Parts: sequence; C-alpha cells; structure tokens
Amino acid sequence: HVGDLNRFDVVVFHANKKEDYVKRIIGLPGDHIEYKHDKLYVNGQFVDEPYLETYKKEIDGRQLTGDFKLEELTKEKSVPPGYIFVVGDNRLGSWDSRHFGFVKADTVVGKVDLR
Amino acid sequence: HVGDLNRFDVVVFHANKKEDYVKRIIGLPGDHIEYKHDKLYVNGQFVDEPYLETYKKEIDGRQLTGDFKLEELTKEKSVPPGYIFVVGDNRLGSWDSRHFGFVKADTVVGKVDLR
Repeated sequence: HVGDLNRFDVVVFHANKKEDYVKRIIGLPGDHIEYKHDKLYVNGQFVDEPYLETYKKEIDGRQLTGDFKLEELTKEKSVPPGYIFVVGDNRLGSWDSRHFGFVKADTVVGKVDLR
Repeated sequence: HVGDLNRFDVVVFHANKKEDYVKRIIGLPGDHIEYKHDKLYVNGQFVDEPYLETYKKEIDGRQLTGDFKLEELTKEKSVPPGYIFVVGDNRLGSWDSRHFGFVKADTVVGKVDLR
C-alpha cells in the first residue's frame, strides 16, 4: 500500500474518530414520542420528567423542549426494534436523537449512576 | 442488549465518527523531516516546495511552517515502516502529522489529481 505512495502526493485518508456520548433514553423500541408544550407523551401518555425542573427553572418561563411528534423528526412513527431514542437533559444545548435519529442499542457501552 | 435498558436510564453510547481528510505526503517510511527557517529538509537535504509559494506570499515575510525536527514532535527520528507523515499546504490553518503524528498508509483511500 505504501509502495504506490510518493512524497509530495496529495492523499485522502480515512480516520475513525470514535466517541462516547451521554444521553437519556426517552424511547425504547415500539414507543411513540411527542413533546407538546414542554410535556412528554410516551405512547400518548403524559410522563413527568423531574430531572428537567432545574433546566426549566433556569430559562424563565421559556419552553425547554421544542414541540415535535416523532414522525416529524424521524419519519418513523415508533422507535424501531433494536434502537433507542435519546435526548440530553440540557435540552437547548444538546445534540441528540432529535437531530441524528435513533441510536442502535448495541452501541450502548454503559449505564450511568447519576448522583 | 435492549432488554437491559430502561426508559429514563442515562446511557453512554459509542459513535464511530469516520472522516476523510486531505493532506500532502512529506515523509515516507524511513525519512527524517526537519523544517528550519521555512525550508524543508528530507534526510538532511533541502527540498523546494513550489506549492507553498502562494501561501508564503499571503503572509507577508512571516514564516509559514514553524521550525521543528521530527523527533521533537513525534519522539521518533524517522517515519515508521507502514506510515506516512502528512502536512497540509495551508500550514498555519492545518491540523496534520505535526499535531497528531504519523498516519498509517493503509488508511489512504485515494490520491488527488490537483488541477
């Protein structure tokens, strides 16, 4: 492989920039997710999110999580088998499944014990 | 794998952010590289770099490539077998082997025909 390379050649090379990310599971396989007016609905049922209270407090009456129905962001109406839908607690500053879609479950390397 | 995951668990997941980068080969296996006063020395011999003239022109008498001996940046005195030492033509704005060390030759996916 190096034999075909010459000094001063301009080359394209591939680099595998692996990275670990930390997010909260909101949807498991089969779940429909909707946010409306800062409230989470999983399969149409409201679910309280106490871990977001501090983030909501900090933004003074403003909405923390933008409204969406899962199918408006992913084109799939439920989390696909083998995948999860994750969202960061720091909603306004988090890149998550709202942006990059579903995460394959077998890429999860650990669970966090939050203290 | 998904069976051990629960809604609202905080998880760590691994993502393989692969990327292609474009740089010029300055050193091939066995080469020693030194820059001194904006001049390249490969195995102690000066080598002219015409492709840098436009970049040197743009910076008004200032030095384009910082001085270094290979062993000061990589701790190895010559490019190791199976590897290459690459540098971007846009020296002052390029992340390259001066920063991340040697690139494995088998990660090169193509050569660029620069026009």
